[PDB]
Amino acid sequence: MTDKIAVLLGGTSAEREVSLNSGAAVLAGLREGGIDAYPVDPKEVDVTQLKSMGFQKVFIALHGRGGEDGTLQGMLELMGLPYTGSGVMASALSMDKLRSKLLWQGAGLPVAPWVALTRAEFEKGLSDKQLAEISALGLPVIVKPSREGSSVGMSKVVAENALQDALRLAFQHDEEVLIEKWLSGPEFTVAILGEEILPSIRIQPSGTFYDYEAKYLSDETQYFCPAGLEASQEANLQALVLKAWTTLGCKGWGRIDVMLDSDGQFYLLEANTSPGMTSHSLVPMAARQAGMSFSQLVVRILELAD
Ligand SMILES: Nc1ncnc2c1ncn2[C@@H]1O[C@H](COP(=O)(O)OP(=O)(O)O)[C@@H](O)[C@H]1O
Ligand SMILES: C[C@@H](C[P@@](=O)(OP(=O)(O)O)[C@@H](C)N)C(=O)O
Ligand SMILES: [Mg+2]
Ligand SMILES: [Mg+2]
Repeated sequence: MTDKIAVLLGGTSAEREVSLNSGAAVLAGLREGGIDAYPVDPKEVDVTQLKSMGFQKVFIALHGRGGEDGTLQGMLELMGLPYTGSGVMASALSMDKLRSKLLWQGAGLPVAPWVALTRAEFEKGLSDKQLAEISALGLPVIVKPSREGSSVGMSKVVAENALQDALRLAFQHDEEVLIEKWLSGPEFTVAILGEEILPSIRIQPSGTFYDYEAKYLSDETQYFCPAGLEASQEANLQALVLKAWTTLGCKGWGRIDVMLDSDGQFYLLEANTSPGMTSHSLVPMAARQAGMSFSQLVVRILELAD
């Protein structure tokens, strides 16, 4: 009461249905922890009248462009309403897998060899002396849109012969594209809550990459918590994820994706400042393992709102 909280779910991104799913969970979780939370889909109500509706705080359960970029966060800062995750800048920074990679590399963090392409570069026919670039990377490479989540628009390409199509796809999602080198090793994610970092997770998709379907609609993908890593490695991770996190300037809560490569090093893929919270999500998995309940987690996240 007074402390009527708003749970921003839905929205209009490509990740809209996961959001609705993440949002449904945070709702019950919060209400279970005794909070007066309400579902607010920006694809209906105008978020601008948020203040005019008496919400004292906001829990962002939106994913992608519109909710995980600096926009929403910018407005709220001006409305003077506390909200759950990272600030304007770090939400802007994280969404952009391209500027993320440059900043992380600027700070000496291990980021995978890549090539960036804009759509106009693509519409004109890319320089034969540009596949010189993509080729100096390896076979295979992965194509990903710059500002997406949930493995949307991504595609793996073996041989330069399938790239034109990979790129067609990725471009339907963003005008800026990264073409990066295939990491050949196990995959990992690390959740952060306040200044604590949750037991690590190792994912084992039952396919080629951790794809939208592996992520949410497949009961074959496998999860290990913690990671099953020697205590040497399990320390290189945390320290890396933490260096990574502060470099972005992120706060409150979020989750970082990483992978091993053949040379035995950890490579940073991207950071997510508003992680999913569905029955398949990773943040909730890492938290349980750390003895919290779905409501404690979410409640703790709200406690962190600024
Ligand atoms: N360099 C890479 N090599 C191999 N697979 C990768 C690479 N980068 C990402 N992937 C796979 O693609 C999935 C999407 O990765 P990620 O970059 O975090 O994007 P998104 O925001 O869509 O989740 C990852 O979880 C991983 O399974
Ligand atoms: C699987 C993962 C998804 P997500 O948080 O992260 P990715 O960007 O890698 O899909 C996503 C909502 N953007 C989760 O719900 O735990
Ligand atoms: Mg992501
Ligand atoms: Mg990911």
